[PDB]
Amino acid sequence: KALYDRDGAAIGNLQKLRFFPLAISGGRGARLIEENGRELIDLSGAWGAASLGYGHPAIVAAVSAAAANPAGATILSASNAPAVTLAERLLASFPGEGTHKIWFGHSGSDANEAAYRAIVKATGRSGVIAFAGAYHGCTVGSMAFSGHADGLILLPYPDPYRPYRNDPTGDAILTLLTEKLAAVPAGSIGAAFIEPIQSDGGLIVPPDGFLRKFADICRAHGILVVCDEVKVGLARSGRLHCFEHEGFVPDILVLGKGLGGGLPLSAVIAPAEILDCASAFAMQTLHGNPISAAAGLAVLETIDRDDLPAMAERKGRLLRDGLSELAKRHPLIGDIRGRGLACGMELVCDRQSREPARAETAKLIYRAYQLGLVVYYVGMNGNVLEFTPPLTITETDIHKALDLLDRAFSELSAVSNEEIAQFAGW
Amino acid sequence: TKALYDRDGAAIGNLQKLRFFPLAISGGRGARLIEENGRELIDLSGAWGAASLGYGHPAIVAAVSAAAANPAGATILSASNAPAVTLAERLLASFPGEGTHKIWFGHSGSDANEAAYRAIVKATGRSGVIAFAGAYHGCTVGSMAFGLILLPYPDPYRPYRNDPTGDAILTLLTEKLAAVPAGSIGAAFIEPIQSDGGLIVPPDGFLRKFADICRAHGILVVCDEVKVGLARSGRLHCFEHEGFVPDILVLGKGLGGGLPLSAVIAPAEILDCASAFAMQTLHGNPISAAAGLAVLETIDRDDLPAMAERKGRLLRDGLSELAKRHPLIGDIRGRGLACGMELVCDRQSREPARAETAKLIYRAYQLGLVVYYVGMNGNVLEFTPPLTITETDIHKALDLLDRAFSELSAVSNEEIAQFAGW
Ligand SMILES: *Cc1c(COP(=O)(O)O)cnc(C)c1O
Ligand SMILES: *Cc1c(COP(=O)(O)O)cnc(C)c1O
Ligand SMILES: O=C1CCCCCN1
Ligand SMILES: O=C1CCCCCN1
Repeated sequence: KALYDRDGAAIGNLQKLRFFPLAISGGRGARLIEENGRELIDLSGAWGAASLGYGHPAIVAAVSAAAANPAGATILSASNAPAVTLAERLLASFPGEGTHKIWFGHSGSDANEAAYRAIVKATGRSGVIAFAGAYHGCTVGSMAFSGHADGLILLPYPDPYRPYRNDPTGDAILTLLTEKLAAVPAGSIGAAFIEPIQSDGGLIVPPDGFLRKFADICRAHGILVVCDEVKVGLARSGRLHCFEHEGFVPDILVLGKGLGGGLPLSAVIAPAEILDCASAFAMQTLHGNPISAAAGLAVLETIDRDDLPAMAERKGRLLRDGLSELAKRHPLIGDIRGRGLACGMELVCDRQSREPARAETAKLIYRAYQLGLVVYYVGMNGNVLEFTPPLTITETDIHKALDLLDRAFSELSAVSNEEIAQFAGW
Repeated sequence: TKALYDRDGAAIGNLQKLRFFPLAISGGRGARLIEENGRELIDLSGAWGAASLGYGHPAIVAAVSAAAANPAGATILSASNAPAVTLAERLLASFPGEGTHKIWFGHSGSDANEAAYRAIVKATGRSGVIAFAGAYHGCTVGSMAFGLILLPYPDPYRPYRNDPTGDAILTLLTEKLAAVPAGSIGAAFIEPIQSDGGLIVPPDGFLRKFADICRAHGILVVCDEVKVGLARSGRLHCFEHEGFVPDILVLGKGLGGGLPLSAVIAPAEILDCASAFAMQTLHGNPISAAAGLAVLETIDRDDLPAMAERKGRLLRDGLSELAKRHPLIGDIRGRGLACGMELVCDRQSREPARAETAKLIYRAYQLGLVVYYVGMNGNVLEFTPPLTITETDIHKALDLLDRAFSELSAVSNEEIAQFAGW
């Protein structure tokens, strides 16, 4: 009878990543509306896909006009204007050069896979560098180089809070890179996949200067540098593109989630020679469909019009300030990290040992949900709270979210172990 | 203010291009695409079958606008949402079905087929697969994976081992199964009309028989209806023409009526075997879901399978008259508004007329008609228009098609060469 019960009866568990019985019938701004009418503040923004929140007027206007008069449904066998305009608008925002082209997909998973397959096709080099704990996607293609393909080389992420080999600079990781590359035929690696802030590892910001150095090693060895900005892309970091923080430019940019503002849309920006090496090669019927592309353009126009990078920078300091405020009261909070409106809070059993508090995290978000706050956890040990709110979230929503979060830290023990065991999580 | 098609060449890479002619679209209304210059073309492609309701259908506009205005979140991964749930129930209500099956939502047929295969392997441990030569299950690593028993599709127009019944294919199947351990094959993937093969309807009874053999061996029958499902065949589900019910149904293309939306209908045990297993962030998103609902609602409301059956016969009847005037036409085939026309150099030899097929669609494009070719040989014109296409739209496209056949020589080899196509 209830919506959550019906979901359990109609929809298989295969795609479920449930942390609590959240059941939604509506949305407005940064709020989700449960079946009964209860309002929750969404600090997850659907893992960041709701870039402009819910029922944003520019999304509404864009998608309504597109549905009323659609330019076909595909970029495969026809050129259509909404996609071409979006392709140029994405091209404009990327420097460079360039000589760069767009590939459109439905998701970050299909875009990382396309990027990979295009590289191997264009160059003949199938080897891949990727980072341990990396999330590039859940398709057979994009999982092949995600964290736990042949010629896959996995490196530790430069994690300040848990430095590899207890070297805080990351120099040991670059040294490992170097040892790994010479154990392998010269010119055999075609690509290096990089998250500028590592999402699934625990929203990890790498040590300053590391990515630039890593890219320089890559460029010196013929290896194309692929920046996977699905989670942290497009203004979320407080800059239009997250690599703008790291003093390097990737050869390839992968975009997703927030790009569609609520509709399935991803994109690969890659040199022309990579995307033109084949035709009819990586394709799905509704790729570059006009409704998705229209929304994508409404996201970009709104980013520019509202200076959303500047907003995300502002609202992110406000959010991190408040979280530090909570640390001063709650011993579980070991680490606050992030850029713009991509923030992570690591919870630990002891601030010195920095041992992961998995059970408390699960109870926390469950309680948070009961109080009216949607937040999910992420990370290797399930101990990292992830904050990726709509970029249009108001300061008033953030204050309210902080009060509810404070309340959820205090009221955590209320959650029984059997309530938590109802929900498999990751 | 360059040409739209030229702007396309400069911004968008070749990787996903399946281009046969310089079609550049700025609008759509019903079964008509509107090019940049304001010429309306009758769409016989319906975007490879995705535009099931055509362009600007009121039901899609109303549902999409309302969904955009008040979205129940953006995902089904981490929240339950009402539109996704309502649509899941509706799809299960359309299948038999009750309490045995569940729904998994995707973006596309490729991911839906990939999810079905991964779920089966995970649930049953049986990784072995049966599939048909020339099959199209999608264009991702996961969906092009299909260890493998490959069979010829039973094509009445091109029999296997000199057996038009198709019974030699059932015999080969029996041999391959006997040759490999019992319980090593988990799944059989079938198109009930083979799309990439060139819209081939198999001989009567073959698939029913094929399904028996599979169940006899503990093998799940997966019916891939991404192209040909949802009212398109003259029934809601194409397997209803075939006298069997599959264990798993894959749906896509027309399902979103223009948005990306796919679905797997599978036994609960297959879909409940693991969690956080096969998932992408925008899966089950409410804007696609609402669009799926509008499609299912319109199918029932404007009796679209019956309309497809009517308009299909009228289309194929018209093409048989073209065959009386144009010797190129060798076989007209299909169910409902999913039709194929195989073009041959001799009707007895059945030798494929590839070169002439390319010119035909290029020519037809110039005339105001959107239509494409498929098949291993590049000689089968696919007809998959909006289920909404009008009786007037059909007659009008038949005249243009007639005119296209008469004017093939007007299109040169150098014009054909400018477009890479397949
Ligand atoms: C979410 C994500 C993906 C995959 O996108 P989907 O839409 O879930 O397929 C890939 N890479 C990163 C870094 C992501 O965050
Ligand atoms: C189109 C199609 C697919 C794949 O759908 P995409 O959206 O192109 O990935 C799979 N099977 C059949 C029969 C199809 O027609
Ligand atoms: O059937 C088709 C044509 C091939 C490209 C993918 C869309 N679907
Ligand atoms: O980072 C995430 C969580 C895993 C499910 C896909 C959405 N993105």
